[PDB]
Amino acid sequence: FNTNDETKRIVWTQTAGHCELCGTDLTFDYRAGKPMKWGEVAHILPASPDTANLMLLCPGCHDKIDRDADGYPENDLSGLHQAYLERIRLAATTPDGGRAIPLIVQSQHFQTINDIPVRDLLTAMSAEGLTAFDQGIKIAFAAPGPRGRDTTYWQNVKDSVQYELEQQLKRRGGTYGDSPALAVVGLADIPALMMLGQSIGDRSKRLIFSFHREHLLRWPDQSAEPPSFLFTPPPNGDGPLALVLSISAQVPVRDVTDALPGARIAELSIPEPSYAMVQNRRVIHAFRDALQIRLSQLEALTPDPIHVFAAIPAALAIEFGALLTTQHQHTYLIFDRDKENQDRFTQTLQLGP
Amino acid sequence: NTNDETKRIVWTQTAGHCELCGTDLTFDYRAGKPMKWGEVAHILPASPKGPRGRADHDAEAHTNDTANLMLLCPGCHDKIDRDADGYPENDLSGLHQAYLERIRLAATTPDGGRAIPLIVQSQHFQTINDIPVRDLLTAMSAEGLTAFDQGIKIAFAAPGPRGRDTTYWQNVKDSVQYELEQQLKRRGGTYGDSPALAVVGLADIPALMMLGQSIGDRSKRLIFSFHREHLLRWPDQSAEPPSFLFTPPPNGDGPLALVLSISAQVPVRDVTDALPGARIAELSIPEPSYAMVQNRRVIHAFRDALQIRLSQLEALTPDPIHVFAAIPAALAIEFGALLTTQHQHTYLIFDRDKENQDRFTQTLQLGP
Amino acid sequence: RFNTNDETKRIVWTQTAGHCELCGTDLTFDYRAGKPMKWGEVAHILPASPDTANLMLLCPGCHDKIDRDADGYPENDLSGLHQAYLERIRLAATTPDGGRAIPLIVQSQHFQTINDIPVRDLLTAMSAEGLTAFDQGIKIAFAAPGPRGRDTTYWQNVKDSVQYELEQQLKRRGGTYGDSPALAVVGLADIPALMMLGQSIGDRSKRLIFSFHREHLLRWPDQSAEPPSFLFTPPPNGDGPLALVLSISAQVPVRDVTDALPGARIAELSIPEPSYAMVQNRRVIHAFRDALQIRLSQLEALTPDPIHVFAAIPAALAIEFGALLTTQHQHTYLIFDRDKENQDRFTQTLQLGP
Amino acid sequence: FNTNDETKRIVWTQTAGHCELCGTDLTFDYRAGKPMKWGEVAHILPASPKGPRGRADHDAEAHTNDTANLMLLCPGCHDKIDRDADGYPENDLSGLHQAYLERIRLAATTPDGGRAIPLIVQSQHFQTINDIPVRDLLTAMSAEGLTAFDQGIKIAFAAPGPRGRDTTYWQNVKDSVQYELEQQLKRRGGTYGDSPALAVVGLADIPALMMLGQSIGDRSKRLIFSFHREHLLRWPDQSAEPPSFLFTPPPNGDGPLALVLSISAQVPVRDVTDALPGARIAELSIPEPSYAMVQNRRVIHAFRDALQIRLSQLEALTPDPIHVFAAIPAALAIEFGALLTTQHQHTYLIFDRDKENQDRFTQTLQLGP
Ligand SMILES: Nc1ncnc2c1ncn2[C@@H]1O[C@@H]2COP(=O)(O)O[C@@H]3[C@H](O)[C@@H](COP(=O)(O)O[C@H]2[C@H]1O)O[C@H]3n1cnc2c(N)ncnc21
Ligand SMILES: Nc1ncnc2c1ncn2[C@@H]1O[C@@H]2COP(=O)(O)O[C@@H]3[C@H](O)[C@@H](COP(=O)(O)O[C@H]2[C@H]1O)O[C@H]3n1cnc2c(N)ncnc21
Ligand SMILES: Nc1ncnc2c1ncn2[C@@H]1O[C@@H]2COP(=O)(O)O[C@@H]3[C@H](O)[C@@H](COP(=O)(O)O[C@H]2[C@H]1O)O[C@H]3n1cnc2c(N)ncnc21
Ligand SMILES: Nc1ncnc2c1ncn2[C@@H]1O[C@@H]2COP(=O)(O)O[C@@H]3[C@H](O)[C@@H](COP(=O)(O)O[C@H]2[C@H]1O)O[C@H]3n1cnc2c(N)ncnc21
Ligand SMILES: [Mg+2]
Ligand SMILES: [Mg+2]
Ligand SMILES: [Mg+2]
Ligand SMILES: [Mg+2]
Ligand SMILES: [Zn+2]
Ligand SMILES: [Zn+2]
Ligand SMILES: [Zn+2]
Ligand SMILES: [Zn+2]
Repeated sequence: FNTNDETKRIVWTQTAGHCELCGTDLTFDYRAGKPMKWGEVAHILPASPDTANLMLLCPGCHDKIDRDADGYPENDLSGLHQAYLERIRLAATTPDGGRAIPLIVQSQHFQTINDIPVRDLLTAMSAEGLTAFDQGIKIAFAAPGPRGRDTTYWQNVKDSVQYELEQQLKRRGGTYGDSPALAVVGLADIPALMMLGQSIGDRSKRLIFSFHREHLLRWPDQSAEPPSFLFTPPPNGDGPLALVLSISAQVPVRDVTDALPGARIAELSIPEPSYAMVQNRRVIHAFRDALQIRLSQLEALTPDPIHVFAAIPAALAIEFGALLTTQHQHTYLIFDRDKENQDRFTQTLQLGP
Repeated sequence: NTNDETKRIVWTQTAGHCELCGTDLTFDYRAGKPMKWGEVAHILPASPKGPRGRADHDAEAHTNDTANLMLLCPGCHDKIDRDADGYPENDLSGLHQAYLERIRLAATTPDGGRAIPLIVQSQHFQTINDIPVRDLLTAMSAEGLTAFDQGIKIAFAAPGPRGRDTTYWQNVKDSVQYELEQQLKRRGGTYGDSPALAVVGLADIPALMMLGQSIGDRSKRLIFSFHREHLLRWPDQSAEPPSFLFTPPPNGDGPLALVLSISAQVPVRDVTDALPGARIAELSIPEPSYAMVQNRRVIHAFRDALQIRLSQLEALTPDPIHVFAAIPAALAIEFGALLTTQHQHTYLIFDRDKENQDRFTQTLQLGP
Repeated sequence: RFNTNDETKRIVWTQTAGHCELCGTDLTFDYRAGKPMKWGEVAHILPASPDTANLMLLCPGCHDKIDRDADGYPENDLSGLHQAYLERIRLAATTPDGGRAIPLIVQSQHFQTINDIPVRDLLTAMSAEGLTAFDQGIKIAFAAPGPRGRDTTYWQNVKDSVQYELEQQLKRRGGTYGDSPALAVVGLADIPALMMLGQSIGDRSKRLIFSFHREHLLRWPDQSAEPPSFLFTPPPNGDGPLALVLSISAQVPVRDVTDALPGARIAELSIPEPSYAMVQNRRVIHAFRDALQIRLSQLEALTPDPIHVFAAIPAALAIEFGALLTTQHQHTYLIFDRDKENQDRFTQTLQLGP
Repeated sequence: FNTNDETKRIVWTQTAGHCELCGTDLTFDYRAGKPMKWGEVAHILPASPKGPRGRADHDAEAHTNDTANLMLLCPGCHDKIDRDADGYPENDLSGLHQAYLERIRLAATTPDGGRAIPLIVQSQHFQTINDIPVRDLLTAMSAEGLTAFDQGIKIAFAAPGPRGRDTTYWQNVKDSVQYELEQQLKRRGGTYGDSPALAVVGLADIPALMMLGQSIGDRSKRLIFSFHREHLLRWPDQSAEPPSFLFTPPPNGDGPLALVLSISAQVPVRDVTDALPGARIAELSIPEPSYAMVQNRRVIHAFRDALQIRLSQLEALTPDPIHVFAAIPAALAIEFGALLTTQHQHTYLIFDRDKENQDRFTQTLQLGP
């Protein structure tokens, strides 16, 4: 059946220029430098024996359809037609699935030495299709009190973070009323970054970003493969179980045994420990995958706490904390270098029952 | 000056939506008139004085080069041209190419019928837990599945001040056995008399097992999976499923326990601590991992491994089977779906009790 | 005096809408008087504390009273009133996004055939009121009754079908605060079916009824019009079945009521001049509900027995009638409608309540 | 026939730099983070009689700098109104234009009445959607000079399960009010301070609104708001005088004491004695019970004053609990509850309509000291 040139344009657009029965790109001639004969390379016909009910078919598939004198089909195709348009519509609207909340969490120290502006995260976000729609959240961990970073302090940190987060996640939108994605970067001490991960978890639409010394908030290399994560099991024994992460750098054994005498060391590392190893986000996912496989191995060995000494990039420390948010909880005692005690590893954070 | 033919192509290959915000540029939904209110924007400008303009660029080349032309809404167009540094050529080119490819994939995906989208999530975690609706619909579409609406999304009430107490599990049961059945009954007709069910869950393990039991009679059940790295996308369609190793239970008269060590190794100490004298049968994989649900074949291999073992274990004793599971959420659903009718023993589901220092304690009873 | 970048002047002037943050005076008076603006003379930018989001816009009078330092920075801290001032402007400027809405047209098979309502007609009327759809409008028709007629199962399926569609109202949240969108609904069907539409949507959400008007289509005939008095005659004391007659679009002949409900004790709500055209604006619908609910409370106090409804009311009022009867409290209402295959005699077609 | 730069700068100032038709912020690009003026000054009536909304009798020369003829629009809204002149007629646009400008002025001229925590509490026990928009509460607050550091707390009760409003249901209600709400107010603690004000609107089970008010009644500077079928969160009529609150006292005797509240509607006394045999009935009513009677906050305060007096009177008349049978608007249920925090410590048993028992009154929550 015949159509005007205006209807042709509408049907061609709503189908993205593919045959609805076979999927062939009917703009091929244009791609091969030739002139586009819209009327020749495609036929339009009703889906059932309004531009919404008109299909775009290639000549081949069209000739296979039984039609009556007026060009209408004999068999109903509205099912496959509406389903086709729905698939195109879902792909065409995909950018509105990038609504996102910018979150920059820094210690008061790095907020001074190395402040991360919102513009820098928004540019990295924008490049990945994540679209902020309001002011980015920028917050700094509470300056500790007289009792130090004890339980009440860390519980307040978590309440604070989860409060600001939950208020922004109310900003539902897009095609389906989904909460926005969380785009989070962290630049603080390793225990605080772990509590940031305790706060956000890993069971929502959330994308970690990484502050890189060279490339800043842009990913150094999207193509890089993640390094292999090498595991050294602990020696048999009775001493305290110590998990050593040598990722940014090699942790000296002496520093661990000094802080934790008798420690039996289990170690996760990479071939060349380096500060620049977070080449892309897959590296962070690969780290968590390897870590969790080994944490399960270690937890099957002992019901006793695991003492963590970590030289890890900031992004990895967040994912670590986020990993340990299942219902199941094993006790993890996190150690960090006390800059006021000759950089001695001292216990700073407890996670678990 | 882009010619008329190329502008049409741009409108065609983008399906008439803005490539940066996804809004529909073929229609004004406020007042209801079909209208083309989008703009064919140049990434590299015609003249070198424009935004992203550079000296080494033959402008006569890319004036009709669709790789350099984006369909944008007027607002997104104005924004990129007023902040060239914020929207560099390379970022716009990637976004431009990623957008066009998503439309190609959808146009070339063969039709696979209709299905009701069903998301089931809990609030028993100490963090947000929220499965995006778009990501389920997108996973469905990648397999040719569509729906007449965005589907059903059930969020369990959160634990009250007493943790996961009797009230809580009563709310869970009502959510799965009443609320869900109501939501599906309201779709009856629109989808027909026996519609396919595209289900994904991230909730308490015993709740997901109950969910699988209640939907296990339904044919055309397509389980999807939330994955920490890939969200609802299958991590690797070509991945080979892991082998499932079964340790049969020792002989005796103690209580029979089925331990599933898939996401992690369940410490045997925790099982006997909760069920002294337990005769432990175990299903496990060589490298227990949260990441293991690489594709639906993995899920199907899990149920095939376990269909048989449930029959063997049930043919040993008449008493209840105590379940201790560290398993991914999709396999918790699949496990419950085996209890629907294939296996009508009584199964007592233990779970980690945060009120008891992570000890295993009994929760739901799944009987016939 | 704080030195202004000339461009920071336009940022601050814009974010405050050109009023003094202390006295509320509109500082664009000279432009209103046909003269050129002196943006640096009619107002003094001043940081709120002793980025451009921390700069207030005072007038000269208020600026002096704010004892400044040499360069301008104030003495007392006005950071709270400033941020509260900006919050109030942002609330008002973003108010158009409070109009996000779902269009819903609901018709019977018959009226969809003789008097179809296209989405375009509802959308234009919504737009005039600041209600803006963001997706295709819902347009549905009540299913045709099966062999059992319109029995309880039929009507529950009507309700399920409507409330399934309304899941868009619940879920497609958006805007500045994540609110569910408004529902904009118009119905044109038999009165029993329209009452079930009202039963489905309720009256406890942001929801705006529209009315199809013979002359004015979906546009309101007269926004100024005063709602009519809803006149009420109580029923005669007695034991007969209590009948509520609504003579709004037309006078309902009492003989048709008693013919169908022998011994009917008639209570009547009407207007002085029953008219098809009486729905002149939305306030008329609200006024009808208010008067209706006052009288239903009176009638339910008179008797525990069911109330038999014989309504001659515009379609929009029938929706609101059904929406009113969605509290936890339920009294039994038996809705009667004229059956064409029985000489247009009133016949019981719907039961609401326990 | 071009608009000059001064007029455009006024248009930008008038509107606070937002699109008058969709409310998007036109002074900033939140995606990439750069301040930028990405808005347009759109003419309602065009200079040429052939343009969109063009009229032959329009003096184009005398309106190109008429700000009543100019709207600040985002680029998309401007494109749409010029391609569908029939869908966006001048009357419609002028009306929306003036409405937009007025709300700006009101905000700019409203005095600072301080800060308050927005609190919305709604149930799901109705057979319809039940949803109080956050924007409407925030706009009610702003109209009285109240702002908030964020959009506040919104609590939605779990819906009833297959057995109706049973023991599990009322336990969930108790957890929502006494635990979930309390946890969120604490967590908010810090942004607001020690003793912040609560701007509260409720639309939930009568017994749950009463529990709510009792729970929050300690807190000073509570600002009650009301959801209204016609006016939503707007007050129907600030000038309306409160109605008379008629009270009839109970008869003497040893039977259980019942307080019937006929405000929203007349509570039939036959239903009270059906549920509570031998009831001695006291009734507080208004001359014309109506769902719409909450015309302004003074109506709410007059109900509170009247009821305070009668609770004192009734509490000196029975040793057993006072049984409440209430057909009252949601805001008055909250204020009733707030009288039970400390001023009235007798035990109150709240009855409510039971849709599983054919609309009979049934006992629900017990409220006490
Ligand atoms: N033997 C050993 N040798 C070297 N380091 C060792 C160690 N034993 C322990 N460590 C500690 O392991 C962490 C590795 O350093 P990193 O940079 O890879 O990751 C850090 C970390 O995640 C967090 C807190 O920093 P810090 O407290 O210095 O902890 C350091 C370091 O002291 O912030 C990250 N971070 C700091 N500054 C950054 C910057 N400029 N850019 C990007 N990320 C930056
Ligand atoms: N000794 C032991 N060691 C480790 N775990 C042990 C254990 N003994 C029991 N367990 C339990 O095994 C489950 C493993 O986690 P999982 O992710 O593989 O599977 C979960 C599960 O299917 C369901 C409920 O979660 P939870 O109650 O935390 O159960 C946990 C844990 O408590 O949701 C899944 N789920 C959680 N978070 C998810 C996320 N972010 N993305 C995708 N799915 C996610
Ligand atoms: N002379 C008379 N004496 C006594 N009772 C008379 C009567 N004449 C009509 N009645 C009865 O009074 C009900 C109200 O009539 P109405 O038109 O004011 O409202 C109707 C109603 O709400 C619903 C179903 O229509 P119907 O079944 O005819 O109901 C009539 C009829 O039972 O649709 C509305 N509706 C119909 N057509 C419409 C249109 N074209 N435009 C807008 N709304 C239209
Ligand atoms: N004989 C009798 N006759 C009439 N009612 C009777 C009765 N015996 C008891 N009652 C009860 O008196 C309350 C009157 O209704 P109301 O609106 O005046 O007050 C309600 C109430 O405060 C709370 C819970 O509602 P509900 O449980 O339905 O209680 C109803 C009703 O069952 O929410 C308010 N509320 C409901 N819907 C609302 C809306 N749409 N807009 C604004 N507020 C709304
Ligand atoms: Mg351009
Ligand atoms: Mg334009
Ligand atoms: Mg432009
Ligand atoms: Mg214009
Ligand atoms: Zn084909
Ligand atoms: Zn756009
Ligand atoms: Zn002033
Ligand atoms: Zn706009």
